Amino acid sequence: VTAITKVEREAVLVCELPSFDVTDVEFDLFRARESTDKPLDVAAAIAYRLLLGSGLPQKFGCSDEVLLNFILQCRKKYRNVPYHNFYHVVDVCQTIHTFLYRGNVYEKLTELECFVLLITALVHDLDHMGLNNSFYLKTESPLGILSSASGNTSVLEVHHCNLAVEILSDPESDVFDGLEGAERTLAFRSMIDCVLATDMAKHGSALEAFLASAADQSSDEAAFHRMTMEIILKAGDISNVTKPFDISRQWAMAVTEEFYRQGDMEKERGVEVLPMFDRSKNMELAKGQIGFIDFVAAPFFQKIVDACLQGMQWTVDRIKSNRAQWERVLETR
Ligand SMILES: COc1ccc(C2=NN(C3CCCCCC3)C(=O)[C@@H]3CC=CC[C@H]23)cc1OCCCCOc1ccc(-c2nnn[nH]2)cc1
Ligand SMILES: [Mg+2]
Ligand SMILES: [Zn+2]
Repeated sequence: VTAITKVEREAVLVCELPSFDVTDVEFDLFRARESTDKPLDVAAAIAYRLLLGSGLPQKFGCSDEVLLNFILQCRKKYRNVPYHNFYHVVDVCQTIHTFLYRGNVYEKLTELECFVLLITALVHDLDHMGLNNSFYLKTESPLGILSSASGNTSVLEVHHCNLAVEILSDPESDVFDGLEGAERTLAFRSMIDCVLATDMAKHGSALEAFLASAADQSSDEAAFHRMTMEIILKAGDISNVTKPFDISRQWAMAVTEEFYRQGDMEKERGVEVLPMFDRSKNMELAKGQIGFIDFVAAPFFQKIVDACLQGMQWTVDRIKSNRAQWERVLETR
């Protein structure tokens, strides 16, 4: 991979983010992106500020310049798609920062694990093309064939890990270059385990494992830590419904458009198009959000908060408030 330039770094470093608190649970990334005509630079500056503010990179021998180079190498591998773009991963990083520090989940993890989770957020969807794992398998695309042949159906998640490893193989963008031995190994393994756990086909089993470990006072400590990391990255990845309504709605619009684009390509290839991906089904945004709330997000957040993560109660409260607001949209239609 080609080295990040001085000029690229400077375009991020000029962004001052006046009037934003990147640590706040009501921080608004959409407003941040509308605040200037260089939203990719503002997004990178948000990630840079979150990581320096944690005080963690400093502790692990990662210089300011190596951090910024890493952020920019991640940025170059995100595509111009409606949802799974650079803004999604910065949002996940910011959201995880709030879970760790506003929700006090940092108390369950080492400082290194906190640092790994914040970094992992930025790599977890590298080179996403706006198509899900199912698309690659149904169309027998080359990447799908490779996944089936090699025995792992998490087509995208393995791909994301490959590209993360590539970025980290150059010292100038290796945020773990200050580590060695077991610490270095833990950093890479925990990052990869977390990325692999973001495949939604593994949602129920990842949640059940975490819950069983949290309930067991004799759970293996290293295993509990690892599952806690996995669960936090998953939480960030389905956190759009835990945000103030207008932010939540803007994420819902972006993800719907990305799904519809997949369905349009699936039609053209003559493969199965699920209702959720079909433009001509006209499905209402409100009903889709209520369904995602009721069947995925509300139970996930309630269960993890009740099991262990009491400081994250606000997520459950905001989901409830958003559900009531979508119900008002239906009531008044
Ligand atoms: C802003 O709103 C979203 C944000 C993210 C998503 C995602 N979605 N998903 C999948 C989508 C297909 C199967 C359902 C599981 C979630 C991803 O993999 C994406 C990649 C990784 C993390 C979550 C992302 C979806 C978002 O809205 C989707 C709204 C449409 C309705 O959704 C429902 C979802 C399940 C039910 C259901 N009923 N019974 N059991 N389950 C009913 C309705
Ligand atoms: Mg993903
Ligand atoms: Zn994601």
